[PDB]
Amino acid sequence: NTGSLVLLRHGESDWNALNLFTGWVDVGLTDKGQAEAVRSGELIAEHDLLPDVLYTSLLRRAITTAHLALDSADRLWIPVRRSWRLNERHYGALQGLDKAETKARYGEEQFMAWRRSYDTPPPPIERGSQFSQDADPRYADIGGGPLTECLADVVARFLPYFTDVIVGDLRVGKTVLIVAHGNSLRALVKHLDQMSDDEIVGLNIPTGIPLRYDLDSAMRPLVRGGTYLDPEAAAAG
Amino acid sequence: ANTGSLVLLRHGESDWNALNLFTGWVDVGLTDKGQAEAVRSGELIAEHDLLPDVLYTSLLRRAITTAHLALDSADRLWIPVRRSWRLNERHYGALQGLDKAETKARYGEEQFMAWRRSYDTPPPPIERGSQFSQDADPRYADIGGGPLTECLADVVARFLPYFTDVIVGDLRVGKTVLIVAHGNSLRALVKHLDQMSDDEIVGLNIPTGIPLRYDLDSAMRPLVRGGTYLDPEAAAAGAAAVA
Amino acid sequence: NTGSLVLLRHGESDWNALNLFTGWVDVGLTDKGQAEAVRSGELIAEHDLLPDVLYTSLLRRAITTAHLALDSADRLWIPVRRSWRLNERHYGALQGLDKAETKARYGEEQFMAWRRSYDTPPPPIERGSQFSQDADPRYADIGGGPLTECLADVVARFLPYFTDVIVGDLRVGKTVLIVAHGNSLRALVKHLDQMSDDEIVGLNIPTGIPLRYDLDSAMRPLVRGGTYLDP
Amino acid sequence: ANTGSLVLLRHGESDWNALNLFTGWVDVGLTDKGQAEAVRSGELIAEHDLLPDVLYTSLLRRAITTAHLALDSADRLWIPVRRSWRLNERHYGALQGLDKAETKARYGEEQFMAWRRSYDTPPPPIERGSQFSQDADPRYADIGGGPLTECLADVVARFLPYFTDVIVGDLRVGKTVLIVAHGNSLRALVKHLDQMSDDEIVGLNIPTGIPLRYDLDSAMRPLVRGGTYLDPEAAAA
Repeated sequence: NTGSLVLLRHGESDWNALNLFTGWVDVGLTDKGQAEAVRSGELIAEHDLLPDVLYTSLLRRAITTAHLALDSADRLWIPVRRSWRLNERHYGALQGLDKAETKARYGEEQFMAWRRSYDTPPPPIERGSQFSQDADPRYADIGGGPLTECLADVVARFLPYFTDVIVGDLRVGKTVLIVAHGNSLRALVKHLDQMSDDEIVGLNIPTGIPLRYDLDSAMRPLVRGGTYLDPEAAAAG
Repeated sequence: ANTGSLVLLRHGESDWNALNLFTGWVDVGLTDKGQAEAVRSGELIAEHDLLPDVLYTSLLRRAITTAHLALDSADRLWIPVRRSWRLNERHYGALQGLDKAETKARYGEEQFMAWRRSYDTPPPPIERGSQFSQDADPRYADIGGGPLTECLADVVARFLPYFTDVIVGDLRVGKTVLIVAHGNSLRALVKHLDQMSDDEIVGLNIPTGIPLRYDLDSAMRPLVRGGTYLDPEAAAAGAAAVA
Repeated sequence: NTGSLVLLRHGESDWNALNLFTGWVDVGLTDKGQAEAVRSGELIAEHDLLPDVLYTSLLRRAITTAHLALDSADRLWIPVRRSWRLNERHYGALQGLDKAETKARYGEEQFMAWRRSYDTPPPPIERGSQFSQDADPRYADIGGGPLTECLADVVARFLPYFTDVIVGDLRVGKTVLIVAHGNSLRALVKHLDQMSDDEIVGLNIPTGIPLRYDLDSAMRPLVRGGTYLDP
Repeated sequence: ANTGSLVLLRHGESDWNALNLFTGWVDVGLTDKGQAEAVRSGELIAEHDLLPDVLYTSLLRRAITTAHLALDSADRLWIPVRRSWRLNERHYGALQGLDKAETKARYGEEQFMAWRRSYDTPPPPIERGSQFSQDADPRYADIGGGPLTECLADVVARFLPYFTDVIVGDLRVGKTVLIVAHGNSLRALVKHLDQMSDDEIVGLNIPTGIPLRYDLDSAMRPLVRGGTYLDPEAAAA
């Protein structure tokens, strides 16, 4: 068997609650976000999808979600690997700004572009500014990381991790759990279902509902778009 | 590189500590108070700028969650982690799941203290397949389901290969290593670091919640015999508090 | 402090002897190529630079070079990791061709652009052809791999391996040996010395002579262009 | 077809084998005869459709070079490799660097035989810092220089941890594993797999340069006790 691949997007963070652009800013989960993660773990267990290995980003809202999920699934003991390549998109100079206030100041057109352009990133964040990560030691091996990203950049930096590290696990039949972010999971779905640049821009992935991919020998999905474990909950839009 | 700092951390109160039951490999959770201890452990590591570069744990949720909580308060959640059965608590054999007092009453003082601490005599073997046995748990599949009981000598034998072949090389290249584990496995490590006698380690008590820093030389010999607790006062009192 | 980085480009292959474009074709070293690897090892040992870890490509001419070098340096026992990201540039449909046939097939203008461009790859090789690698199981996790590459493509797929794996070793003080290929090492030098797209394409890297890069905390060369270990 | 195949290979003639010297951890190389054995072993592997997915060796060049030549012939040079002292030949203590005559001279005939086939009695410890001692070799730093002598019981004891915690996991996910090592370390492994007595394993011969195949069940139990050589006709010679 090619192993099952389970994707999970973390739930509500503190900055989600404040309605701020977060990006690589390392904020925590709200109480609700923590409760969602626990249920995530129940769903996984309820559908007989116990992971053999866990992949996360370097961001605590994904790492804690993963912890809580595995705790509820009774699989805390399994191996885990973490990579910046699973991080959320870097939001550049938007990091720390209010979304509502931003939409107003620049309008819906610039807003939507910033949020949803595939090829065009926001302005670069200022090095060593309050909400920049360029001085964080976790990014020293990449020279502090990018100053901004668009989804096309996420795709480019995510995919090497997937092919070089995770695919190997699936190939030998392991069930893989990936806990990460809207943009990095959108990047992976774009690759798995071989989606176009404009098709991927309309893709929404809901929080806290595990998404199961059943792959073939070629790492090709058996079911395009995968299968959510709670379709009606997924279905909130 | 100059040799990395080694940090040892014993988890706090579990649900079975609270019910006074022998635990061993039974995979019980933490009490609210054991969780609070772990958060505090993290603060101490940070206030003493001992930020870890890598984490090692057992396969037991009370250590794993202790680790998560400490790294979160130390803001080092993102570091790599490795887990191994070789860091597990001593297996308590047929004592797993039984009340310590009730067991003391029935078997006697001397037998009770021999089981808990006798360096070379383990408790009686657990029944394969029984309610508090781990022998059929997949996580121990590659070791044939594991031992049915253990003495400290047993823990020392199965713990050290992991220390020398995995953790030491981290220390050698200068990484700050955090090990979050259990009473007997950490006592097994301390026995080895400080080259303690069988007789001496039986008396050693390691307090919960308080990180212990070892400063090692190039040959992995401690520069401070017995290491240094980040809260030496608490340490002395936790060393008492035990059980 | 930061570890030393030692770079080694393998010596003569069987196809170099016939002047054939090789790319990912997995051809072996000539006997001269082998002897050059042995000497490479002697030079490393002669300069007291004993590696703590080895990185190679998936191609036998580098793998064997590394084996012979480490043998002669008496550091055979060290950990080794291999990656397609360290492979030679894929030469697309030129793989297996000599110049003549290539200028014949593709004209002199493209022969030139394909030789000196940074951003123009050769034509894609045909899938399942005799000198294609798309069916090799070693490339299964990347869907068989690319069917052609320009230097820019090599830079793009090389650097993730360098930052995410090799720089970590360097940061904790290890001496790192990389045994690879003209263009993969060219890509690395581009990064280390921050060279321009225009300047990198004709950068020369001699075979069989180790190249030592002393770096600072910031992974920046103390010496621009490194130091060749040689008489 | 889920539990992977195990392929064991004992290197051929070393330069000290030619001088009839006790070698142990002394890191001598392969004779011309020895290399040819290696190359032929690789052809045998390929001829039997046994492509390795991963390679395990000792830290001793006679093994590592054997592995390289074998994989070269099988055209699997590119596969991942892991090396460990736990696959090393038995340490021969004070006998390292001695011939039979000089051994019988300073130690006597009575224990020469003892140290020959006693499961449990190691030769004398070698002098630390002496000419054929490895105690100061940096590759054994993490284990304090290593033991100063071994008996086969010792070898069994330090081998098995590596088998259960590293190699079995590969087998479990279906990989074909190639182990290239030495007489006493492969003996340790076969004693385990076929549950050989202490006294049984003393007279077990493993021929040099003939790959030994073990097919295993989920319990890591051989399907065929003793396994299957790839050149049966040559089993002893």
